[PDB]
Amino acid sequence: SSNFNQETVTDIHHWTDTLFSFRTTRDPGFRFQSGQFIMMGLEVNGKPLTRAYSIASSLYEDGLEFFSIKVPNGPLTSKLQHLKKGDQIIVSKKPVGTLLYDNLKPGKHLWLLSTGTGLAPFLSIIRDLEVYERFEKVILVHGVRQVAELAYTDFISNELPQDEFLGEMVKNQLIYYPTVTREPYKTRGRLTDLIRSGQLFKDVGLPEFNHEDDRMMLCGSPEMLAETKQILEERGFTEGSQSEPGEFVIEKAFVEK
Ligand SMILES: Cc1cc2nc3c(=O)[nH]c(=O)nc-3n(C[C@H](O)[C@H](O)[C@H](O)COP(=O)(O)OP(=O)(O)OC[C@H]3O[C@@H](n4cnc5c(N)ncnc54)[C@H](O)[C@@H]3O)c2cc1C
Ligand SMILES: NC(=O)c1ccc[n+]([C@@H]2O[C@H](COP(=O)([O-])OP(=O)(O)OC[C@H]3O[C@@H](n4cnc5c(N)ncnc54)[C@H](OP(=O)(O)O)[C@@H]3O)[C@@H](O)[C@H]2O)c1
Repeated sequence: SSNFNQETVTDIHHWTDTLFSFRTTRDPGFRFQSGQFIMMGLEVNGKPLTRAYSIASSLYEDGLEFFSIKVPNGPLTSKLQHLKKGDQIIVSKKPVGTLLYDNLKPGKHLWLLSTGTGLAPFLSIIRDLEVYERFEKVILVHGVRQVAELAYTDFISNELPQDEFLGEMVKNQLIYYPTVTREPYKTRGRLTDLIRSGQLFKDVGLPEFNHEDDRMMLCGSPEMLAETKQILEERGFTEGSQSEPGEFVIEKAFVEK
């Protein structure tokens, strides 16, 4: 109103029939921290129709980016799927979220554990110089059902290591670990199963989580997150907050409404 900026769509790409990304302009007033979410959506019948969305773009990029589900009868995404370049969206002005470095004690390895659209905030974090200064390795796990749901997989593997500003840090420090559950692919499984078997650690070449070295951000389905939270706490890791830095922090990629 006043609670929103209007932005224009500058590009759009559909990954699958349930996943798409788009880029927009960015109001010069807008600021956020990598990992945060805002309310995004459309003016519908002169009223805002908005939903929580992670900001997928890099923190000082002159533009915004969203990585979105398409839910066929979802009030927002049943509309938002039909976006075209030039269309208007609205974006709220007060970012929030728990996916923040300072909610974590200092460490050596940051594991970004995601399913589905829960990759979104991590697309911002892995484009933040700050993360590479704070952590010697950043391990991005992205778990999906189908190989075509590995949104950004060519960008992450092939383009991002060539970035002028981030490329050498990414070549040296980012370990990208896509995994698929329901189609043939070189890496298969749920990240829960891959942690319990030890397979994750063997494949990325790092030791099993330890209290001194390893920190985690989790973003994905409620079920993944409840199960992975139990895994980490059984291993002695504690949830961080702003008042008390811990070893992991959690954000839902969506809620079952
Ligand atoms: C902190 C937070 C951040 C979020 N960030 C994102 C984001 O970056 N991208 C995004 O696409 N959504 C994200 N969501 C989900 C988003 O808020 C909306 O639910 C989504 O835009 C769909 O809106 P809708 O009105 O079409 O359907 P809704 O009525 O909101 O959702 C209906 C149902 O669709 C399913 N659902 C909704 N969102 C998702 C999803 N992302 N993945 C899988 N299933 C889903 C659930 O079954 C849900 O009950 C986030 C939610 C939270 C709480
Ligand atoms: N938390 C929930 O309530 C939840 C969870 C998943 C799906 N869904 C339903 O399915 C739709 C799509 O969900 P989605 O975007 O999460 O996509 P999805 O394609 O259902 O799942 C994404 C990836 O997460 C894995 N996964 C599922 N449960 C997990 C767990 N407990 N721990 C670790 N990984 C797990 C999946 O493995 P598998 O192939 O083995 O399932 C898959 O590889 C939702 O909109 C909703 O209707 C709900």
